[PDB]
Amino acid sequence: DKQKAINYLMQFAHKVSGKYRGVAKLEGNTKAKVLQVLATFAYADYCRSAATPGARCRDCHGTGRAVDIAKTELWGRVVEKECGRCKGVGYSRMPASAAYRAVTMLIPNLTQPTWSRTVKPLYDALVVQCHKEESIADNILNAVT
Ligand SMILES: [Br-]
Ligand SMILES: [Cl-]
Ligand SMILES: [Zn+2]
Repeated sequence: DKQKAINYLMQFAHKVSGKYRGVAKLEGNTKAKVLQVLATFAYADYCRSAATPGARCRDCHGTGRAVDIAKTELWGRVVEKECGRCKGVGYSRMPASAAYRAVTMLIPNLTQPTWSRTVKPLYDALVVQCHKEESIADNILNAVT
């Protein structure tokens, strides 16, 4: 069930919600609903971009990152750098306005520039979180062992 995936993304949203002031201070019920909406639109945004030619950078597949070979070897652990191809952008940011409208149903006083600064970053963190997940699983499935 994809609800399981959206809910898992929602659990993550709740964990990092403290970093975003637009959500960190909401009443419990409202916060839960807002995170549910962000998780639901972010996931749909991820899915669409992955199945749509050109919607994701073809080098990083949405993460906007690449492995720094030298540093990974130096530090004995995976060290990442920006993906040059998309300059770290990874996916289109246009789908976010639909999510903004949905969130305004819950926080009616929220303006777009305020959402942009205090809530949207959480939305984007959830979208890239999905790309990163896919990438890690990819690395795992195709590891020359
Ligand atoms: Br998920
Ligand atoms: Cl937006
Ligand atoms: Zn890229």
